[PDB]
Amino acid sequence: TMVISHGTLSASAEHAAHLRQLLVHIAQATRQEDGCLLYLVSEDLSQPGHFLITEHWDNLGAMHTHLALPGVTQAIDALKHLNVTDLKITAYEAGEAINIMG
Amino acid sequence: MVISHGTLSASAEHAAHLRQLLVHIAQATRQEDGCLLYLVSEDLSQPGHFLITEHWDNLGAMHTHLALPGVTQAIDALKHLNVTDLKITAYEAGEAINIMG
Repeated sequence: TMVISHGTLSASAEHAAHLRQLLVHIAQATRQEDGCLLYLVSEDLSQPGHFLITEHWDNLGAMHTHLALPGVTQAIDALKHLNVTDLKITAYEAGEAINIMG
Repeated sequence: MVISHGTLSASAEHAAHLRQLLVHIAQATRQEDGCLLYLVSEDLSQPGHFLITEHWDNLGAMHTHLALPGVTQAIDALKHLNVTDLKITAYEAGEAINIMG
């Protein structure tokens, strides 16, 4: 069963540029991983400096493998240094795709 | 709940109008019955590419939204901003799995 992850986090004006760079780097690496079907990092049009992490994993096991990687630990550590303290990620098992448009 | 994941993009000529449209639709949609979340965002890895992230309490509430005249109008608006790549996929979501934070 495919799994969808939704994450949000924000940075102060002072650290936003650094966070964007970090997020783009994390996305480039993660997309290469086993079971990673989608990994997008984006910025809220309604709130500058507020970001979203959107992920689709083939299964829970693949996601767990990702979460345990040293690169993930390193990324979390980097956030501490950017005083990014509000990262929250929640995942959900997904049913079959419902094609709404396109 | 039902999660919707939508993607679309625009040329630089039209992107400012697309951003304003997206913000407008999000502000409106958040007030609708059963709308738990409605975020519009821009891909950091790909300027001009947008994501529409929606969480609906139930499938019927999402259907009601999709049927609104305002939605039909927004879709027509996209056409005239030369957006040709709109894709929306929804999924019924299971129970929350806390990952971190």
